[PDB]
Amino acid sequence: TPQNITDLCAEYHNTQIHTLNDKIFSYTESLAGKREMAIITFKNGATFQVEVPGSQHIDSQKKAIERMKDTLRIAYLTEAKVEKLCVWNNKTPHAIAAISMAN
Amino acid sequence: TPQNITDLCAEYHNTQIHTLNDKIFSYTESLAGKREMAIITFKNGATFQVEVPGSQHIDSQKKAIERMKDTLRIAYLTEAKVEKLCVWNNKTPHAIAAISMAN
Amino acid sequence: TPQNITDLCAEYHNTQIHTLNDKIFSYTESLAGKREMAIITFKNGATFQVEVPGSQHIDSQKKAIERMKDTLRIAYLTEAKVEKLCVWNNKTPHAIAAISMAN
Amino acid sequence: TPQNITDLCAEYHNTQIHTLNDKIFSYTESLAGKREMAIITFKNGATFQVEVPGSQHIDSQKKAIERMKDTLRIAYLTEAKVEKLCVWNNKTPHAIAAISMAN
Amino acid sequence: TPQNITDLCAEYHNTQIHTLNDKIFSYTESLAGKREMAIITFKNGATFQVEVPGSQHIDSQKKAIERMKDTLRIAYLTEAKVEKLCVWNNKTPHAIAAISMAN
Ligand SMILES: O=[N+]([O-])c1cccc(O[C@H]2O[C@H](CO)[C@H](O)[C@H](O)[C@H]2O)c1
Ligand SMILES: O=[N+]([O-])c1cccc(O[C@H]2O[C@H](CO)[C@H](O)[C@H](O)[C@H]2O)c1
Ligand SMILES: O=[N+]([O-])c1cccc(O[C@H]2O[C@H](CO)[C@H](O)[C@H](O)[C@H]2O)c1
Ligand SMILES: O=[N+]([O-])c1cccc(O[C@H]2O[C@H](CO)[C@H](O)[C@H](O)[C@H]2O)c1
Ligand SMILES: O=[N+]([O-])c1cccc(O[C@H]2O[C@H](CO)[C@H](O)[C@H](O)[C@H]2O)c1
Repeated sequence: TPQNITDLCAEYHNTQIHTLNDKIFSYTESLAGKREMAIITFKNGATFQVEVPGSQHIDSQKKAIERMKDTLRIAYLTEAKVEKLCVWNNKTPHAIAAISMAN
Repeated sequence: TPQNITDLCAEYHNTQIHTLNDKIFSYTESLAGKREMAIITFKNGATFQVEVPGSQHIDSQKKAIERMKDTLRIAYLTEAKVEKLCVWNNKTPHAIAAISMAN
Repeated sequence: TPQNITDLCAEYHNTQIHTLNDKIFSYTESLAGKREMAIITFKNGATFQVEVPGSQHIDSQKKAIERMKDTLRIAYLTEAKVEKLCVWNNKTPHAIAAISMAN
Repeated sequence: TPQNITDLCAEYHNTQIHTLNDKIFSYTESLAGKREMAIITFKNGATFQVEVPGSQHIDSQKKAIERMKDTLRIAYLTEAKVEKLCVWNNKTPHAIAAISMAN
Repeated sequence: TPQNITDLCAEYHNTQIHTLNDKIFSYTESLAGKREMAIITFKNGATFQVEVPGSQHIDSQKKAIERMKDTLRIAYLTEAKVEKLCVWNNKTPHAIAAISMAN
């Protein structure tokens, strides 16, 4: 069992860590058909999404997806600092796998 | 996969972006039958709605619809400035498809 | 589609708007069997309830009932000003159908 | 239908109102098997629980129990003043049936 | 029925109370498959996790597992002081069984 985001990220193919250590610059969410997703960006231009739930996701993940979005929304609204993000490299924008926050 | 609300909005017919850059002025929610919805207005400005889950909606959208109303509620409470709204303009008041927030 | 709580309220029988323009004075919720409800009051003594889900309700109203209780709790805890309440006046306390909040 | 926690509490057997008029001193939560409950205490030493969801709860009560825990947690965090608690006295600690917050 | 986290913890094998009396230093959440979990740290380097729901858990725990993660997130954001953590000490990182907050 990983003890941190970096180690966890490393257990998957085409994932990479992005160290941001900054609050989220912008938060966007959509209910539009086939575009029920969330996108976040940081003042430096970095952009990430929380993918539309799909077949690429297993059942156990669906609830975690909803949670990530609750997390991103609140982190944004509170300006919580985002330390790191684990993301899949094979999606544009890069899809969020995990997030770490620290003061 | 779009990287911002504008591009996302451009992916649908009958849509448009409303640039607000202002916090929500009022929030109204109804549990009344066939009128389960949320309605927001902007100071001296427009009124927007999150449509009642109708036949027009695909199953994937339901949760996103619930999420959008929660988002509108908290942005209102917290007085978070809304950047832009992507709405369907073949509906009245215009119906919210997506929302971006940035300071 | 109604653009405000007043117009929405008038779309049903046995309803009426109560203008409060004030914060919720007290918030009460119960988990007791057959009394899973919330009751709020205002400084002026006005008392309102969020009815226990029942046969008078249609399925699409179930989630809305839960959302309204979430709304009242946070509104209460943040002392959000409640503008108006559309209620059904054929129940005691008057049963909330909708709520509007404005600064 | 009752109009306050006191009247609501009286509709059931083995219950009693505790008048606290104080913020919560401690909040405890457990995910341990057969002990998925929550415990709160007030500076005067009073201790109350939200029972593990069980056979003694009708279905309609299930969501309400979860709601009650959310309430206590946010009430704790906001130092919200708890006016009264309606509890079942045939349990130790006494089990929360309802809660009223004011002043 | 236990009246505090310590007595509760003592009801199980392989558990222990960690007394922190401190805010959570970092919060990490993952939606990655088979790694849908949360991990927190304290400035003293202490690491804990909320386990991925697994075979070791009974159904009654799934709900408490989600709420626990909800709890860890709001506490971190509010910088609320965590009093104690009841954990199973036969896992690395130590798995959270319960949490208490006071002061
Ligand atoms: O979202 N889509 O994929 C999609 C595809 C095709 C049409 C379409 O518009 C229709 O449905 C939306 C909600 O989806 C709104 O209610 C519109 O006002 C309605 O006319 C939407
Ligand atoms: O919401 N509707 O579509 C609708 C249609 C017809 C009647 C109606 O009122 C009835 O149900 C509501 C709860 O819905 C309240 O319990 C009222 O006190 C009850 O009289 C509501
Ligand atoms: O809620 N009710 O409708 C209801 C009806 C009859 C008895 C009753 O009490 C029983 O169940 C509650 C939870 O409901 C607590 O566990 C009590 O300690 C137990 O005695 C509750
Ligand atoms: O919670 N219980 O009732 C219970 C009963 C018996 C054993 C037990 O511990 C086992 O499961 C938990 C999750 O429950 C943790 O994963 C422990 O590390 C694992 O060994 C837990
Ligand atoms: O999460 N996993 O356990 C897991 C296992 C194997 C592949 C895998 O990646 C695939 O699915 C994820 C969503 O999970 C993303 O959509 C990736 O971009 C896609 O390639 C993910």
